[PDB]
Amino acid sequence: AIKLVQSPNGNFAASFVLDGTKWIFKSKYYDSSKGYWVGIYEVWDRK
Repeated sequence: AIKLVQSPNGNFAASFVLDGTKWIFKSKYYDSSKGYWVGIYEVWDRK
């Protein structure tokens, strides 16, 4: 299941494996109205 994430570093995690499940990119953008990256992700966890 996806997560929704926001942070200034925009850390591109690409993909991972956790709890016998695979995890991967979906979308990100820079939200200039707030000055951080925002995304729809199935791996990034704000780190």
